[PDB]
Parts: sequence; C-alpha cells; structure tokens
Amino acid sequence: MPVELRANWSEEDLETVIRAVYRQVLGNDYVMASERLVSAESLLRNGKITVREFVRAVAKSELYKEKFLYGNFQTRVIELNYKHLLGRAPYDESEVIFHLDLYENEGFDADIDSYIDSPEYTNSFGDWVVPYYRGLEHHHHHH
Repeated sequence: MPVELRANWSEEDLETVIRAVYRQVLGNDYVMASERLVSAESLLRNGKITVREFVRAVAKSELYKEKFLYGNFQTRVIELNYKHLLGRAPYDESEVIFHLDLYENEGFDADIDSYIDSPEYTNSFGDWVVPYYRGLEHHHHHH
C-alpha cells in the first residue's frame, strides 16, 4: 500500500507519512538517532513543503557518513538511494556511473538532490507520494 500525503489528511495519516520517511533506528524510543528536523516537520505538518523536499531533509539530516559509504560500496550506496528515494532499482550501469561522476563532482549531498528535482520520476512515480517498492516486472515487448 503506497503512502501518500493527500490534501485532505488526518494527523494519523501524516504521522504514518513522517514515520515512513524518518530513519527509525535500532533504538526504539530515543526520539530517533539525534535526527531532528524541527523545521521540516512543522513545515510539512502545515502542508507548505512537499514530500520531495522533506525527503531531502531526512536523507541528509544527520551525518550521512554512517555505514553505507566507507563501510560499503559506492555502487551499492547509489542503488540504496535509488530504491529508497525513487522506489526502484537502476536499469543499466549508466545510472550508477552517472551518480558516481556526480559523487565525484559535488558529492553525496548533490546525489540526494538529484532524486528530488527529477521531473519524470516526480510526476509519474509520486509527487506527494512516499517512495515504495515499485517492482518493475520484466515484460516481453507487449506480446
């Protein structure tokens, strides 16, 4: 079931949204891992910023150099972001290579912003929708 923020929302629905995007760490009740976007929370809860922009805030909220970077592979990290922020995995090596080049040009911060302003992904996959696992079923043309 896709998580979406509708214009006619109840707080319980939004509570579901924010908890889906926020990084619920292995600590049950420690109010996240020092992850506090008080401005993003209030702006989103007022329906002023989009889920896209909220994704930005959460993705780079705390020091992103946690495990998936030096204790992982850049290719794998990109796939993680791709599947977590766009809800889908890359189609070819080219997407990964593009993001690798971007990571070298500006870094991980800019990598994140790429998943936001992406025009076709926003309109088609979800603008006020929270990235869910969108399994792309391999097909034989249309026959």
